[PDB]
Amino acid sequence: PTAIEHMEPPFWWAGMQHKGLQLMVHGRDIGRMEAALDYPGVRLVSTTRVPNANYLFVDLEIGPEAQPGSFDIVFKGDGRSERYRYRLLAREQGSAQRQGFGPGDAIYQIMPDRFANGDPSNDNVAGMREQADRRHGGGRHGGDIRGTIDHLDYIAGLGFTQLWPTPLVENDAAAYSYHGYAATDHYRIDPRYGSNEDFVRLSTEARKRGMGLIQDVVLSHIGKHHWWMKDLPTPDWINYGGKFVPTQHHRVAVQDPYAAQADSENFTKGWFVEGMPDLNQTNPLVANYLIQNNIWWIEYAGLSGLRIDTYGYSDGAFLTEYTRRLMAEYPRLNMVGQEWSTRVPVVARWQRGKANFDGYTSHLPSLMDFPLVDAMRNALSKTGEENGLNEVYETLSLDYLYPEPQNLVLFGGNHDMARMFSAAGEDFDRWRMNLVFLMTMPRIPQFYSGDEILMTSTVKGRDDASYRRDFPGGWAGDKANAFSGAGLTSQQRAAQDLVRKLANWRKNQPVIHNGRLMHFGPEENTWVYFRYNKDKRIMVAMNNNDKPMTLPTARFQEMLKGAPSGVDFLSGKTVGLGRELRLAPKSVVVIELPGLP
Amino acid sequence: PTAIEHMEPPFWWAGMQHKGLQLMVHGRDIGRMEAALDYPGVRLVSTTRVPNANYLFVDLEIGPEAQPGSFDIVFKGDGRSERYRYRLLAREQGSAQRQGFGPGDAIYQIMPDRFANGDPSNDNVAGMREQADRRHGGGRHGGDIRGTIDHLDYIAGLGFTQLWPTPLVENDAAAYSYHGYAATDHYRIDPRYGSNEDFVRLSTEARKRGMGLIQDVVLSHIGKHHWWMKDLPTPDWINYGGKFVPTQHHRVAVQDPYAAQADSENFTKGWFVEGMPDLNQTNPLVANYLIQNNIWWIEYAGLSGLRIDTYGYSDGAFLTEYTRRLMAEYPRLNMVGQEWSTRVPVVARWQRGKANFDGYTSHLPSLMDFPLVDAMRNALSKTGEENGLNEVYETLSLDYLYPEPQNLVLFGGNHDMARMFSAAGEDFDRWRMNLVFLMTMPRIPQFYSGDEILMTSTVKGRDDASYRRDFPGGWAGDKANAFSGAGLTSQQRAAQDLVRKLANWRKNQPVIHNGRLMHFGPEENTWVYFRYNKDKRIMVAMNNNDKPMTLPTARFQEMLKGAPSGVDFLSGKTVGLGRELRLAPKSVVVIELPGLP
Ligand SMILES: [Ca+2]
Ligand SMILES: [Ca+2]
Ligand SMILES: [Ca+2]
Ligand SMILES: [Ca+2]
Repeated sequence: PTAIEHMEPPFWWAGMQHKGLQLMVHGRDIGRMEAALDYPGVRLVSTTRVPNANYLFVDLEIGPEAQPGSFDIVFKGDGRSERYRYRLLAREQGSAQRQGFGPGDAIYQIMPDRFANGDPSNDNVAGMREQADRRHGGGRHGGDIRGTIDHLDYIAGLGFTQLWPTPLVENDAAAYSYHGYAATDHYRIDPRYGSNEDFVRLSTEARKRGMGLIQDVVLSHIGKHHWWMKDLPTPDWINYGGKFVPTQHHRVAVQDPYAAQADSENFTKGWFVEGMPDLNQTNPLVANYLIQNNIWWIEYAGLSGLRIDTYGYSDGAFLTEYTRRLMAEYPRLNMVGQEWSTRVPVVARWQRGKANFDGYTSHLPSLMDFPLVDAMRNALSKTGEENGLNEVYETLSLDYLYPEPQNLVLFGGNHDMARMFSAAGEDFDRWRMNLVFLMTMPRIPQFYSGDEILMTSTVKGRDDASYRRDFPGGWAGDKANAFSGAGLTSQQRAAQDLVRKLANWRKNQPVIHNGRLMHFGPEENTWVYFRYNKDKRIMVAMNNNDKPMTLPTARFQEMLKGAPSGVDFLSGKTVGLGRELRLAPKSVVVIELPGLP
Repeated sequence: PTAIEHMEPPFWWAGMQHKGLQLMVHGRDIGRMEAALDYPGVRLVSTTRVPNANYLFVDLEIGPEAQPGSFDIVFKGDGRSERYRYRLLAREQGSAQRQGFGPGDAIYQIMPDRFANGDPSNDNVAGMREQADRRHGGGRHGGDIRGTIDHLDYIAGLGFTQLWPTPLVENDAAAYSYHGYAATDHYRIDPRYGSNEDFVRLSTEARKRGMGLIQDVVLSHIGKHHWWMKDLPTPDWINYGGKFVPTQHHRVAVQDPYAAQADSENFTKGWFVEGMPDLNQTNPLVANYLIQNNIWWIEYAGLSGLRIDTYGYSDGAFLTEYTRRLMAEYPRLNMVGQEWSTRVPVVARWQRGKANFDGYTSHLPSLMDFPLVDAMRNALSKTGEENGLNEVYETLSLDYLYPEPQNLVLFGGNHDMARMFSAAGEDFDRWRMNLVFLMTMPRIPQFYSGDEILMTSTVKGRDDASYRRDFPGGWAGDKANAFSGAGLTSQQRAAQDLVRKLANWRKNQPVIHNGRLMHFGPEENTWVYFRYNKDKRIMVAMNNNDKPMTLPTARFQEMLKGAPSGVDFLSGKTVGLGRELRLAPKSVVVIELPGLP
């Protein structure tokens, strides 16, 4: 390592909400040196050095009077002298008040590596450990930022207003580096995807197309080949030193009156696998670093928000301060925490403004609605079940447990679970119900790339590789091409047509975004619900039986209010609502009606 | 009908908390008459008459100065005169402050008709519609109060301190009258069971044995052959006049932000079946009647509490006032509402002191813990599941949702679900885990009669008849006799021995009653939890695998705190707790340890 190998964060901005900034400087005996600076607006508060001489922490106070510009930080000591030019940048017009992703938005999820290979010459990069292999389910397939940029029109054309790629941060692992969740450098886009400047261009080109960028961020852990592991800043930088202490995933322990400390500590401090070292956020140096890094990425790349991986696995108090600091900087931003639980109360604990039994406060605006996805997936897979949708209905009834239930992210699927189409039992009619549900519910809708052309996977066992297959048309010489429509089967085309039809339609429905919901108890696996304000009503009625069903419309008259008939958006045909509602086998109708008197 | 066919309630008491009393008088043109009385302490507030001339409602105010004694109520009008002697009774010493059933208690549930036939001569009673048939699963088998009294020693000897029989109120139906849930006379014990005086004697003889009496009460509905149905007091006395409007059981509609009025009304006003007319508690006359009737039974029979059938199906506001009035009269009483939901939030809504989103208040101290029973039953039935107990653990973690979670009633089973032993897959070792769980959890334990000798039933479909088979030894000439132990198989005896061993032991464990609980996340379908105060610790460890398991005791050291070994209460053998815990295949240990420093 040189005298300054790492300066983190590499640059900052003038006029941030939180005036403070702790620089993590890394370099040969840099911690044996005094620091000084001469710049108007900036004051050097203090320096903190640790037993490891190769690190120095420098505390700056950047006042409101401080102007955009650069200055040298001079390090004296050890009979040596060092200069480092530190840059304070000017913020973009309306940076702090930026519009986060909301109920109006629709999210398209991609795995950058598995989406599109716009540049084959960055499939392998000299120095990087893992060699690219498209034939291996866990290998690097070659997808990159160039590829994603090339087809932003496909995404915007589908009707989506947000792009959430899985992490693009450097994952210099020997094995399974494609997934992005084992960071080895927090401030560098993996060169296999492109440069840092390429990531900014992704955000700006998407912005032109009328799309925001949502970064997948990991706070809880890193990769075993992170440059920290060969030169640990502090002995307590990662949890459980050198001996492998795996977590046993007891998530309720942080919100359980009967919880043992052993379970609680095991959950927040335990490693996922031997290759993912768990960060210690109770160390204030680690906490500050993570907060600053994520803010850095938002400001630098013009992100509309974040998805926070493995949310609850980070220190609860850290998460409190983390979500506070980030929402202090961007008060209208949105961040969606991944809390993998099909239980509503377990998820609800983490949302902004939730009154908890233990007095836990949070500023996390959004969470992944795993309960509602799981209930609907169960309802469609369960053949013999007489009234499977009851599970969806009852789960929705629990929304009072969330402080903001209509701000949660609902999804057709993701990279971590069975393909949407396969989860429906490879049934187009059921898949349609799932799609309509997703697009009409009082939630932020998220869609996984490939589900629009009915991609398949295994439904049981662990087979993460099968959920993450290459997007047809992403690679040069692809048989099937989902971008142009070449090589697709009639069913795949119709599925793509429908996703496009429905999502673009959803963009022009403020009644789906901000309006109210009235649902009815499912009866004989049939379900009827309404989106409504004074401007519009949307009746969604679905029949989850392979026999035709007729529902008396007298039951729904507090919503119908005399309306004689309504035009289905899907089929186009007018459906009779006067006396009885005739529903076709395994069918769904989206009926639009005038505003309620 | 005579000039006064019914005077309800038939008598009252001096010195009640609520001073008011509305008499429902029934008789030939009784409603065409003025009422008057001359008694010191009692004032006639007003009379209310309805379009049906055969009924009069008389409002009395019984002041604190009023003495025990009788007086004539004189009815003038129609050119007629009538006398009725009304009795005000003296209350028992400490009647209002009576001790309800609590965590210390243990409940034995019987179906009076299916328990013991102490008197064959009341199997049929002249006048009553349904003839007794012991051979028919839905027939009257002949069980009675005499039979229950005869074997109160068996029940107290088992270790139980409470007796909850299903309703004994007159059910004069043509079909399925044995179950008791279709009342035809609210103020009369069904003559097939005995007289009203016989029911009091049941309570007093049990009290001598150190047992309380818990009455199963139905508030929501009656039987189609209730004497009301042939002479309805008001047109709105029952819901939905003459046309059959069945309920579709959408219980969440009374606690759902997205609920339609149609679902909410359907739940509270819909009939169960064509033969069970739904009472309208929004009629103040019905509300008053039900409240007074249940209070009457408590005071009259010296009940330690109630189990409220089909709880949520009654009007929410009525239930508020109902639970208020009853708890005003008996502040230390306990009442356990049946809210059939495996979901914690749905059940929790009804408990006393629960802060609800809609501002719903309740005074119901207890509810049936269907979530925790269902989670544990799932955990034992699920063979292939790697870690099935996780469901029990996670459900327990949700107790913060209840205002008083440790006051809920947990049960091995009941008359409405598959036999406890059959639910365990006819596995004695699993049944044992279920039993220990029931007896050691921070709950009020309830046990279903027959489960102590491993009675069997079908596990799927509807077969209520199979859950309610005759108790062996209850009838003269029974092959098997569970009271004396004659004809029982080795397994049945050992099961009975264990229930007796454990329940009597539970009586002397205040640490199980009032103490704290610390559980640990189940790992590989093994589970470890602790009951603890400063006096005692109870380690319960169970292994739900047919292979032996070893658990490092270092994990549980915040509870163990150095303890080198402990004596299992079940086997008697000392189990090593120093380094590792050796658990036998499908085994459970109950280890008692000194108080925590
Ligand atoms: Ca590439
Ligand atoms: Ca962690
Ligand atoms: Ca009898
Ligand atoms: Ca009712």
